[PDB]
Amino acid sequence: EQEEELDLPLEELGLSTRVLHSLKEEGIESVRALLALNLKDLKNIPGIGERSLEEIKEALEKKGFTLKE
Repeated sequence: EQEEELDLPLEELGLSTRVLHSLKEEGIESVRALLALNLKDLKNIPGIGERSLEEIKEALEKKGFTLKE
């Protein structure tokens, strides 16, 4: 299994480009960090917009983890 607890690099998750750069250099280069970004974190990033929240969700749709819903 390659997703028992979700642990991949966001830069590869394929999320919106705005995410790759921001999330990555935002101390977040994986879906685990993307998971830590609670509602007052993902939308807090000054480099995260709707085009980013969408892809992120898609990721939580592939793994189904919480911490951001």
